[PDB]
Amino acid sequence: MQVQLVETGGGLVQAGGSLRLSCAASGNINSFNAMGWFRQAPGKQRELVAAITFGGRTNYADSVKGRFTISRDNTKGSVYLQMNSLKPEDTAVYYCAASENNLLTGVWHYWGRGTQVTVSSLE
Repeated sequence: MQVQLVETGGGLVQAGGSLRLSCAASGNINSFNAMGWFRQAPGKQRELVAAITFGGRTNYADSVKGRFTISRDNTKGSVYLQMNSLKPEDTAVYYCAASENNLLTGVWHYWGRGTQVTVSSLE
């Protein structure tokens, strides 16, 4: 079976709150290395906001630095996105992606179907 990615954890969240997204990759862990989270806000391209090498080294989009943390557990074939200090501007469809290779910028060979995260303002 080809590797498959299913994101969990999406939903509605209040601004200032937090949310963890998770993705298990099915199949053979040896067939992928780098993993990442993309987000597509309405009207926008899918934007890579966090990526992680097989060994755990990370890179973040400037727009999420200091607020989001990407991590992984290879014993569970999983990658996680802990999103703190959420803002309305973080509302988007969040996609997990994976690569056969171990670079933080592509090529993204495998994609989940995405999960919606909606951050509502307090005012």
